[PDB]
Amino acid sequence: ENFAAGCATGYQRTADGRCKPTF
Repeated sequence: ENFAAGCATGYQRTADGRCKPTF
């Protein structure tokens, strides 16, 4: 992990840092 954060306000970084909508 480089940047320990996430993606869009409706998204998140997965185990691979992929921006997936959370639900």
